[PDB]
Amino acid sequence: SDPTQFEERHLKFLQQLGKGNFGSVEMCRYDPLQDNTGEVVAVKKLQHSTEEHLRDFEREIEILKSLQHDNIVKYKGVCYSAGRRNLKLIMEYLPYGSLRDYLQKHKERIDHIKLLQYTSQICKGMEYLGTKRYIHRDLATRNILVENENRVKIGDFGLTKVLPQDKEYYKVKEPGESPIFWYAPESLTESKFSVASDVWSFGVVLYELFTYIEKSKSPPAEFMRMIGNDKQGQMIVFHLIELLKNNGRLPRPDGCPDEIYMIMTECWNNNVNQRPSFRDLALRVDQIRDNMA
Ligand SMILES: Fc1cc(-c2cccc3ncc(-c4cnn(C5CCNCC5)c4)nc23)cc(F)c1CN1CCOCC1
Repeated sequence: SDPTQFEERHLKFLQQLGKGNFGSVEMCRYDPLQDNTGEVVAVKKLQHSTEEHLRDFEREIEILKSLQHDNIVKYKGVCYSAGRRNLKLIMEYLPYGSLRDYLQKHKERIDHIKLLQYTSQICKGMEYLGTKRYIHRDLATRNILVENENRVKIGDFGLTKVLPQDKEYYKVKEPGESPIFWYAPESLTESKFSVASDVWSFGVVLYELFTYIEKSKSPPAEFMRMIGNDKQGQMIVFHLIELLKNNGRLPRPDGCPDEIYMIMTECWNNNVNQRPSFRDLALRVDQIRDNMA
């Protein structure tokens, strides 16, 4: 009767899709007729469903349910367990998988024009997210999905935070998961996240795309090279902070057009106020696409 309420006993496990950030995503068929004709869906669940994790996950579900945009993965519904009230998030299944894996596999057939189409789409998803005063915090190609050859979507919201009514940043007091090699300097030093730190991370995504996910050129590999591979644990963060303060940055990807490299470097401004807006990034990227087309 209500198609957003899924009964977990009808979800048949097909394959695991990924594991991380204290969660897992599976491919399942929702098959109440038990004849293998039901709809294939993506299901996100918790590995460790403590009360603290369940509270955070229900906010994540509300965030995703509130978003309706061509470049954001579609919410379909939820599962509730009897008693302890474990939760599963049901989403559309996007069959080409993560943009990270897709580009790693098809780098030979994906030209700059196509990379800029994806870039534009990522910018548009993020601009829309910003209109709801949500801060993604975890923008990376591993969290972006490919629906088909012409459309990508932002595909996970596990670190996403809602800005306070009175402030333009959110401070995380006791972080767990921290993708530090995608983090703005002020996020490393003060745990402060904003639309502007999302723009910094978007610059790292653009780097990822134009390196075609070459492992030796990944942001972790390059930053560890620049600070020294001898640095370990909390010393990595200390030295990364000092590097960024001195305008140490990821290099230009081999063969990257100047106009795109310039955008990357503008996103990586130490001065938070000088970073471009997602509205202006989408305009600029679409102008470049037009110039190339
Ligand atoms: F960020 C993610 C998002 C998803 C995800 C979210 C929502 C819908 C999805 N639809 C399809 C696929 C997907 C992924 N790979 N494939 C391939 C399967 C074999 N055929 C080729 C395509 C399909 N992944 C989907 C899965 C993940 F895993 C991560 C990454 N993290 C996982 C842990 O939680 C945090 C995010």
